[PDB]
Amino acid sequence: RPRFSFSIAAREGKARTGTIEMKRGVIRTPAFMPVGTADIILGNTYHLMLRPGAERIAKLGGLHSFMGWDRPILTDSGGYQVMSLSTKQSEEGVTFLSPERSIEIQHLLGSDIVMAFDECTPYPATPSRAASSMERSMRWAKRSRDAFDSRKEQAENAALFGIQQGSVFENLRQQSADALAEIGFDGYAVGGLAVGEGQDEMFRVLDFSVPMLPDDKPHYLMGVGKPDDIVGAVERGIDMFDCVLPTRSGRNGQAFTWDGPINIRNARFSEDLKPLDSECHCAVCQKWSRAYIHHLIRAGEILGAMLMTEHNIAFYQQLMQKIRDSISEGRFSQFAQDFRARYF
Amino acid sequence: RPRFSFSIAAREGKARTGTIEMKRGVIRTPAFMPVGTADIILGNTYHLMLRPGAERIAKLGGLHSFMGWDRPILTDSGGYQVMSLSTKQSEEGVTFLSPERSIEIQHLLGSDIVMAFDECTPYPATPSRAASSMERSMRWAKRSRDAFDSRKEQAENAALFGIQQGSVFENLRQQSADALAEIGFDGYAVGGLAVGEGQDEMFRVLDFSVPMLPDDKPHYLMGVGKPDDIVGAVERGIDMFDCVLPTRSGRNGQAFTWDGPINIRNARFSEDLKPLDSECHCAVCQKWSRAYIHHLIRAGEILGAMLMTEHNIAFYQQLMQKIRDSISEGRFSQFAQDFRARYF
Ligand SMILES: Nc1nc2c(CCNCC3CCCCC3)c3[nH]c(NCCc4ccccc4)nc3cc2c(=O)[nH]1
Ligand SMILES: Nc1nc2c(CCNCC3CCCCC3)c3[nH]c(NCCc4ccccc4)nc3cc2c(=O)[nH]1
Ligand SMILES: [Zn+2]
Ligand SMILES: [Zn+2]
Repeated sequence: RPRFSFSIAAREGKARTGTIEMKRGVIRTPAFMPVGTADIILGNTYHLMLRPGAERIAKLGGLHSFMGWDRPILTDSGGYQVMSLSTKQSEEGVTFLSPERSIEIQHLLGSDIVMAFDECTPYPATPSRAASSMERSMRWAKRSRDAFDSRKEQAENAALFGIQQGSVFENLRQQSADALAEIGFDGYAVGGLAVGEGQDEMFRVLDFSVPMLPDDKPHYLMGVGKPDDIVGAVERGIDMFDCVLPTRSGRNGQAFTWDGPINIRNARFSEDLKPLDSECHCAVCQKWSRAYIHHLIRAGEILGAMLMTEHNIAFYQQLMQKIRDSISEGRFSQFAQDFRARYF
Repeated sequence: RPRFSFSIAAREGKARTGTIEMKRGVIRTPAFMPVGTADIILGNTYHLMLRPGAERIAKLGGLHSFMGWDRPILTDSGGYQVMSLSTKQSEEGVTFLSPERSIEIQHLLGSDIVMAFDECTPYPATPSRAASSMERSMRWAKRSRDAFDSRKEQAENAALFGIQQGSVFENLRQQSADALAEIGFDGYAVGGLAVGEGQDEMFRVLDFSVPMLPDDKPHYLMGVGKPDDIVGAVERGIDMFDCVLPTRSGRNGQAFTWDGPINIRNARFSEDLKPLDSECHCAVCQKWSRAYIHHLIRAGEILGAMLMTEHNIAFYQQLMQKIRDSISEGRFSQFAQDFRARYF
């Protein structure tokens, strides 16, 4: 396969479905990208750079070998997580990480899809602040680009995505898209959302923001989201998603179903013999009832949380497959409406 | 198959290997019986009788259906766990559970191998106290027997095991064996060990205690134990084991290997690319290194503990298979010696 190729096989309104081809494999879009601790998984740049360290992961053969995953891997650039989990900023980078070091770390980890090093602007932000932040991220984008291109193994085998900022402002989203397109990336992420703004506002921003990106490249919405977030985002032309929700939910007793999320610890499930979800083809739903998973989690059994997690991961992939088929078949708008009618 | 049949296919010194046949399946001996939350798994009588309650498990179709396990299930009688996790005693039973109620609960859960309701005498115990306790357990054994026989579905489809007490005293172990044999059970457990006495003392007690049980019935050593405990116990004529160690170890960072247990969190494993154990055929060892499992557990990832747990469960079953084959082949005493040389 090539280093990177994106082909759109079908469209419905703003929604698209197709494929990304890379040397380690094909990614069907729209795609959900789960954390690896699916066609592609997410590595944890921030964590790995601290434990065991990027150099050590390299010494150990790279993330593919480390995690026993030979398919594509995406890494974020780390600053999001530094700012929210670690901080002193400068034009150079963040002390607590610069574009160049971020790209180097992602190279050492060996990821296939590399994210430029950006600043996820805080919400809410004034126009001036949003602009200043966005402008810095675009200088950091060019630095990221240059750093990525300077490493031949990286430039020839991986792909680099640019990240749009601009907060909730249309003119800044536009300038950002402009700067990113001028530099040129393999793909474009919509950053700076899922920062506290709420779904209506996120959708409003996506309505004008996603058409500003190159149509012939994938669009990645970072950190999004609930099942209903994803459907609405795909309606607005997003192709790729990542979110910790399915795995965090699963650790905390929450399961996603076609009828909405459920809290399995609640006593109403203690004698419920139906599977987690009635339609779900996942292994968990093939074998065990809500009553047993309830039992395990209430008892503090690690098995219960693992079963919940597997189910949620599978639910998310089933959702994306249903989105892909419906777009392909020209019935995505009906699916969306049917989905929401039942989910809510 | 029949309700219950035990056949010994080969012997080596005191050690035996063979099979238990029951309606839900065959159990190869010597057998390790893991907790189900293998040819047979253990249900958790004490927990289940409290949550969701035995009657409710019955309403839900019995433990086989609840846990999605159609093979034999063993249940303990609950008093061990009441005394150590819950208490007022009487000849009637324990307030915090009597022989009759214990047997009823085990019936409601639908287990295939039912344990009589006994008292695991505390360690250390004086001869007088050990005797008084043992004598009560033997009256409770007869009550258990009668209760089990009174329920036709139980008496025709399940099996009942008697439990020897007597602490560390030979004469009391003998009287206990005598009373149990007089009542008559499908199998005989050696109770009242793994109570703080240490391996040398446990082996010393097994040396005289196991030959006192009927040779033509299975011998179950309750709550035992580490890999080296099991090998020594099989040397002394034990056929069945249960122990929380593999699952608790796995939750706490400890893995069993042919070279002894290891604490995977230790920094020495952070760059160790060997699997958990080099010989282990388990799925975990087929795919992931010590370095990654180290990483997961240090990060608090539930996946790491699940992988450790699966490995330990598999290690234990590999141990039992190696014990069975060597006894069958007449080389168990060499295996034992080779095992200990490397394990320690
Ligand atoms: N460069 C960059 N990253 C962002 C991220 C991280 C995406 N997930 C990375 C992934 C790497 C592996 C470890 C896990 C994270 C975001 N996450 C969110 N929302 C989360 C909101 C949320 C939703 C559910 C639960 C918690 C938080 N907004 C984000 C905006 C940006 C952004 O502008 N730039
Ligand atoms: N009737 C009865 N039960 C006993 C038990 C419970 C066996 N495991 C049940 C199983 C049911 C499902 C939940 C888990 C337990 C014992 N466990 C131990 N040693 C444990 C010593 C130990 C070893 C490693 C870790 C913790 C404790 N000695 C025991 C003696 C007796 C006894 O005389 N009578
Ligand atoms: Zn499922
Ligand atoms: Zn293994």
